[PDB]
Amino acid sequence: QLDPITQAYADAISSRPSLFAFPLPEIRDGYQSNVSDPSTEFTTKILSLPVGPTGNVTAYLYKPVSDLLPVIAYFHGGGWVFGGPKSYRGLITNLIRESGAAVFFVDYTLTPKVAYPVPNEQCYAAVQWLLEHGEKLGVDPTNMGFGGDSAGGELSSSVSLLSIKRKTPLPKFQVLIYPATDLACESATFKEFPNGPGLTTDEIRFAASLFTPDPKSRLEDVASPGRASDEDLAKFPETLIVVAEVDPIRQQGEDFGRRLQKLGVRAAIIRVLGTIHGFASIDVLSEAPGAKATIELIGYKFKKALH
Amino acid sequence: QLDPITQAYADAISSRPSLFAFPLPEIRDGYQSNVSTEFTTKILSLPVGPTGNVTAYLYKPVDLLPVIAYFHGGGWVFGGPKSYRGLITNLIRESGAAVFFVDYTLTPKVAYPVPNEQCYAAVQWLLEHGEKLGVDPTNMGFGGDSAGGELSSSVSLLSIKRKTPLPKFQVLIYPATDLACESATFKEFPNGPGLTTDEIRFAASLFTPDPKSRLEDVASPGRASDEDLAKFPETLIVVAEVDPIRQQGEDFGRRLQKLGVRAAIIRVLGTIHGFASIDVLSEAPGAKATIELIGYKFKKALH
Repeated sequence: QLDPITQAYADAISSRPSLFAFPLPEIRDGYQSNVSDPSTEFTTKILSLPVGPTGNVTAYLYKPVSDLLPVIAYFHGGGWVFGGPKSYRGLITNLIRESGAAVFFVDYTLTPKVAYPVPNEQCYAAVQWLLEHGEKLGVDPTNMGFGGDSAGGELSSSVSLLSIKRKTPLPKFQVLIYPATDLACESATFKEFPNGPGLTTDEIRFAASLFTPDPKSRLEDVASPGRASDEDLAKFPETLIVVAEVDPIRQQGEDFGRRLQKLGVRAAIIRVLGTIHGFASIDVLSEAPGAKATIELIGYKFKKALH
Repeated sequence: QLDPITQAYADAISSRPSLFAFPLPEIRDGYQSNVSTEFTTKILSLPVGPTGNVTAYLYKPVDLLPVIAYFHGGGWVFGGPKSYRGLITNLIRESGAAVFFVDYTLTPKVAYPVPNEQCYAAVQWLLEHGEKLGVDPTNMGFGGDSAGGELSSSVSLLSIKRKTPLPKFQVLIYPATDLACESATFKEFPNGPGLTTDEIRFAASLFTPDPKSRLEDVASPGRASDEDLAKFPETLIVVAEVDPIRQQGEDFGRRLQKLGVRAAIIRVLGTIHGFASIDVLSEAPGAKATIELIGYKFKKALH
């Protein structure tokens, strides 16, 4: 059922207590290994953007070393509670290495210091900012990708939906990695994998309660882009969806994808067998065969779609 | 459930009669239409195998090239360099490797185990003579789709039984791994577009008329021993979702993982059997993405 590398990880993390319980650590971001090895190199610009509902969004612009670079706007996962530039260093260096693109990593504010729709709007505003200021930073905003995993997938598709509603430019290409696309309903696989390793169904309900304390929010399309209208969804950018087989959240990605296919959006949907939620960002899992191959595909696919 | 491009193709050939019926055409290979410049072509007559001859095509793209031994599909009844021109062009472009395309004899002109042994002997020849052809036999991949997947894993299994060099990397695309048993997806997609259970039975009766032949591990490497399978080279298995034989490639993958060989298994949703070589389908998003992945994975694995 699970590949060795993945099964070994799943064992050492039943040892673990749910990190998603009260109280929450003041620190929500950190290096997984601090290996501390490269050998893909990129420059970093730290950005304080005077935008978004809180007045400020922190972003990191990463550019690979050596006319305007393509740029991937990346929205990280971690249940809206955790994650950031440090814990996502592996995935970002992977994307950069394989895609040759710049990465615009939005370090949005974490729950519960804010709640829906503030992180969504922060992400959306960062992207607007990027559209306007990107060229003078050496990236080409007319050549943009969207990428996000889990919560970041929700944010990715949310930002896409908000762009459609506001008639601001969409990205050329979007990748959703086991996205949360419907916070309102429990799909078939919530049942199928109540504890099924790597992501518990109680860790899901909990993050939803911090992100969307008003359950009525979850029915809104900006919150749950899976519940968007046919008419809006039909305008989504070409989208690649990648899901883990053993994942409470698997059905959302697949449903969302089928929905796009039905509406005539170019949408590729790929399920990776023998792997668990988090395979794209957790360092250990990312070296398993299926994970490693699809991480490469994601990066390669940005490279081809973004020019 | 199927993406628009795939569904449109399915509607189109919904009327068209199955090729897997008598009379079989005299000509079993042909261009999907219509007529390289990205690679050279060398036709090889190999004085090997049970028939005395195995035809192979060495394709080289623009020090020693890596080389992919490719075993084409077509239910053992059809196929060759012409019908597979698209996939091969893709593989060469995406991978940067030479492709060593084994044009094994089709059925029922021959039958099991002759194609298997032809493919096996072709690889032994390549191992000996590759460097002289400008490729590196120590930097070798296997790929095959469907029947070609059966053939690929069969050559892998024979290499293990006979102690001859395995490849660095292997790609099986909706492979046939178990000719003896009917899987869950046989029932789930008995008629489902792209490949029917009727067609599977047809090809099986020509390739392996004796049911007992289907139980041999060389015919069905999915039934090999745990001891042998555990020595398989790192494998990537890609399957289509709506396909009677989907179940075979996944079961084979799980067994590889269970036995500790590096095995990646990927299911592509909304697409059918044949998406990797059928020119129309190749442009659908899922299909396009996985053909690229396959070519890319050969690039990464072969140096």
